[PDB]
This record gives sequence, structure tokens and C-alpha cells, in this order.
Amino acid sequence: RDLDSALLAEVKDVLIPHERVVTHSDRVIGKGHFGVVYHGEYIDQAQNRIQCAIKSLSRITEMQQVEAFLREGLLMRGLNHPNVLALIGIMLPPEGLPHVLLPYMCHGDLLQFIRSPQRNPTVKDLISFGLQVARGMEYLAEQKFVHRDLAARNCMLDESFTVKVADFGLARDILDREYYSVQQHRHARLPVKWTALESLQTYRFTTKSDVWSFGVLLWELLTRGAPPYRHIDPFDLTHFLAQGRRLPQPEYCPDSLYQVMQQCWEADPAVRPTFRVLVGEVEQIVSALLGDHYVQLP
Ligand SMILES: Nc1ncnc2c1ncn2[C@@H]1O[C@H](COP(=O)(O)OP(=O)(O)NP(=O)(O)O)[C@@H](O)[C@H]1O
Ligand SMILES: [Mg+2]
Repeated sequence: RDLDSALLAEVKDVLIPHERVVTHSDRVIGKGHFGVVYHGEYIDQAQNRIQCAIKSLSRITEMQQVEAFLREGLLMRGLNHPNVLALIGIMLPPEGLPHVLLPYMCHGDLLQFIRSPQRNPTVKDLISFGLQVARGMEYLAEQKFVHRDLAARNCMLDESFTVKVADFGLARDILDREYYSVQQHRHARLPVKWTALESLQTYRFTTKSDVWSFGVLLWELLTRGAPPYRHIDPFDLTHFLAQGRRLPQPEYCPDSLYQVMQQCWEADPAVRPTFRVLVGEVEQIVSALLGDHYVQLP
């Protein structure tokens, strides 16, 4: 189960040798759809030791998929934006699965931030976070990356509460259909309810299906973390959306933003706006707000 020397050379700029990395397998941060995240440490190029997070991927086993992942890793390694979480690199233990090294984000994820009873976010605070997500997504789209798993939980917060979009480059067209399937009814996975109607049908994802996901993300923000479509069996979800029903306008969501959400969820992907346009629209909404309300927990 070893890589071709040629591959190893091709993807050298993203591989970190296992002997430059410690995974604290007893310091588990949490487990998700696509692997387990641990505290860890690696040695940089200056020979300094850096604390980080390390995610061992559970769904990448076949060698063709491992190779595909590393080549995609090499692309991601070159991504650089304030609102996008850096990929430090990838590590292959001699026998075992690909590990992704990520900057440790000390303030956790947006979903937990907004759900914290110890905080009192305003509407304007919440839309401002949304704008930061839009900016990260605009950059990813420009770089020809489709997230496939965009949601408030995958927007991380650093020491200065800068939002970093994370966990792109993991889910794939077709291969990961299990996480997007509705045939398990109330055993279906979280991503179903963030996924564009057409992608529920085909397991093919585009930037326009990410735009749909972003609409649901905005709805999360302005409900401070309500579960989308709480009372709908996922089995009925495609039918609900095909009738043209959508998430309802949150109590303190301005009409201008609800309109953007509605654009994001147009049934025709071509009609949905680009992230570039969303950035502009959301920026305009922020600047044109009148007054400000606290927002309650759901
Ligand atoms: N770079 C990071 N720094 C700190 N915590 C992180 C980092 N990446 C992930 N986590 C946390 O690790 C836990 C597991 O992450 P993950 O496996 O991505 O699950 P998820 O975000 O809940 N779902 P998903 O990403 O859709 O599969 C979550 O509490 C994350 O917030
Ligand atoms: Mg995640």
C-alpha cells in the first residue's frame, strides 16, 4: 500500500513526512462526516515545532482515491485568503490513512459561537459573519473549488474572530452519496438539509449548489443555529422543495437579506447569484442597516 515514487515527487510540495508530525491520538477534538480531528504538532521548515489540528480521513481508502486526494491537496496547498482555512499539508503514516494538517482555530466554529448562551449577538454582528463567509467562498469559487459541505459548523474562528471557511476538498461528486442520501429518512446525515435540490438528485455539486448551501448558512446565522427543516422527514424534503417551499424568514432577518436567501434557493442554478455578486449585495445590506436588534436563541 505504498505510493509510486513518481507521485510522491509530483505532490512533494504538500506531503509532510510522518516523522515530522505528532498526532495526540488521546486528545480528540471531535469526529465528523469525513474523519476524526485531533490535537497535534509538526516541525516547520525553520525546525520550530507548531501546534495544529490533524484530521485523519476515514473515507479515502482505495489507492486511486488516495492519489486523487493528494493531487487535489496539492491544489489546495496554494490557496491563500483571509477567510479560507489554510492547508498546512498532508501526512501518510506508513500503514494507514491520509491525515490533513490544519491551523488550530482557538475559537471553534460559527455554529457554536452563535449558540453560546454567554453571548448576545446582534443582527448586524450575524450578517457581518455571513459577509466573511461569502468572501471566503468567492475566493474558492474563483479558484475552481466546490465546497460540497458548506454549513455554519465548517466556518472556523481564529484568535481575532476572523471566519475561516474549512472542510472543502473532502466530499466528492458521487463517491460520498451516503452523506447526501434521503433514503435513510430520519437516519439521513446533516448535509442533506444544506444541499441544493439538483445535487440531492445527482450527487453532482457546483459553485451554484454551494450558493444554495450559503443561503441555508445565512438562515442558520439569523436564527442563531436553528436546525433547518426541523419537522420535515428528509424523505419528504425533495418534494417540499419541488413544491417551492423554503425555509421561513427568521424573526429579525431584514427583508433585503431574506430576498438574498431566496435567490440562493432558486430551483434553477443558473438564476442563483455568484458569490461575487453575493459579496456585493451583503456588503450593501450591512451598510444600509437601520437600528440593530439582539437575536434570541431558538
Ligand atoms: N482546525 C481546527 N481547529 C480546531 N478545531 C477544529 C478544527 N477543524 C475541526 N475542528 C473541530 O473538530 C471537530 C470535528 O470536526 P469535523 O470532523 O470537521 O466535524 P463537523 O465540523 O462537526 N462536521 P463536518 O465537517 O461536516 O464533517 C469539530 O468540533 C470541529 O469544530
Ligand atoms: Mg467540519
